[PDB]
Amino acid sequence: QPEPDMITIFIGTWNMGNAPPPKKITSWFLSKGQGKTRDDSADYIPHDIYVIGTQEDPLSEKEWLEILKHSLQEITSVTFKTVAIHTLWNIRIVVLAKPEHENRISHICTDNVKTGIANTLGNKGAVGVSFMFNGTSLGFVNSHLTSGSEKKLRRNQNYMNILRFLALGDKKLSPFNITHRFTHLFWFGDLNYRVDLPTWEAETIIQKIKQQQYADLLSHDQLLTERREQKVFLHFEEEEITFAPTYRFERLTRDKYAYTKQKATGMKYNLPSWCDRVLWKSYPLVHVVCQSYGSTSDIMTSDHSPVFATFEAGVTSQFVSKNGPGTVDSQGQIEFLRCYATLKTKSQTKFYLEFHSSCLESFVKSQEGENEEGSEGELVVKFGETLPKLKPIISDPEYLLDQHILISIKSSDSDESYGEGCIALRLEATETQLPIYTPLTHHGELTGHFQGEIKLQTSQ
Ligand SMILES: O=C(Cc1ccc(Cl)cc1)Nc1ncccn1
Repeated sequence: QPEPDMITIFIGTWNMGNAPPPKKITSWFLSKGQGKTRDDSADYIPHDIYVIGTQEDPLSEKEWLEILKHSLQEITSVTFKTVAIHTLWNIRIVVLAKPEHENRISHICTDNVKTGIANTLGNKGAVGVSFMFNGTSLGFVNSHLTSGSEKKLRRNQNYMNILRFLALGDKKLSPFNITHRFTHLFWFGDLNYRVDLPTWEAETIIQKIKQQQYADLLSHDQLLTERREQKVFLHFEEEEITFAPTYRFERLTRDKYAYTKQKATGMKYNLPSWCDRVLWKSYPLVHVVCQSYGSTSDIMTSDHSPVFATFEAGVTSQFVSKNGPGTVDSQGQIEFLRCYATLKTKSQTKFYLEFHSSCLESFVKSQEGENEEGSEGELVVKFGETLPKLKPIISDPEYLLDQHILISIKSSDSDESYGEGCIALRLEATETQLPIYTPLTHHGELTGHFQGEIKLQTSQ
């Protein structure tokens, strides 16, 4: 039975509004309703992995697991295995996988982050799950960010705290946050970004939604505008939104948006908004294709509609050779020519590089680079031809060309990372000098970039 080179992943996000679900929720797992929906011809085909994020979830873990498993069994006639479940307050993540994947899944991690301080600590934050699927690392984050149209900057802060402090994936990757630890990272939830239009336009917005004319609403969506201005979710992707705003509905119908200020809303307006979202970030040149992104029409117990997204994702096998793992394969090497880092820092410490990859026995520290003054004020750290030669555990190009090198540039004075990035070994040629490039981030903010040339030697 051969190992897969692709899997499908279902991502769900639903703010349940503290109400139990209706008896049937299969439309969610089938990607049926509005938006980019799944073909009917696929309905009996199980996804490999289902990741369910809920917010304002009133159910016990046991109660929700029974509903989810019984739902999937009705659709697929498959009894899914529970990979992980983690709950912070009323924010929950469940990962389910086909039984054939049980002995492909390992290194399961869960964590949570509580956002805010005092007043604003006690119900918002994030839960997450990571694991290895054969040779591929997968991370999943369900966040419930700060509410309210006027609090976009609080949401951006919540985002930075979650990606700094959520402790998932390989702890040996110590310079790297969750935005660099995984081959594929999915981040979803009630992100709570709103359509930033005047209150007086509520009925006009509703009109536009009834016409299925979303363009003038999406151009004011705070998440799209904050992402375009590089304020949040830098280097994440989102599929085009082609479904109606998923908040705020009158319960037990979808015919009415309930936007007016009420004591129950703290006298705040809730103009129709795309609160409920799915984004992802995959390592460079790894296959990832969104095959659905939409909302259900028939699940009406909450003031939010459920959102679904599905993906084709590239995966690799757990490779063994005569040599690695447990030794190097002298027929493999990775060389770096004409390399330099450009950093936004006002500091003047010496800097060195760390190279981290599961194709290495352990991470590799470089010598210090040579600082020059850049012509526009920036710091340029020159490595030239001085970077060490990396010795992969396996030389077979079927393995090595699928790998990635994580780079941290660190202060010699403090050993703190000033920037993190990632280089793909999926090159156009071997034994050939080729340009490489990554942006550098720290705490998920842009801090610089790393560029130079690579020369990769494989067994072929
Ligand atoms: O339970 C797991 C991890 C796992 C892996 C795959 C899946 Cl589909 C579900 C769970 N390991 C384990 N095994 C025996 C005793 C204790 N822990």
